[PDB]
Amino acid sequence: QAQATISFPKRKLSW
DNA sequence: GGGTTAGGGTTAGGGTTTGGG
Repeated sequence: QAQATISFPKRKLSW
């Protein structure tokens, strides 16, 4: 639950 | 525009992972 984010790989994220 | 992932797009919710705000 505390790790639901993650921030999927190169996908719009942190250009 | 901008923020975890962070930009765009219009739209306020959506959308690669995604909800607002």
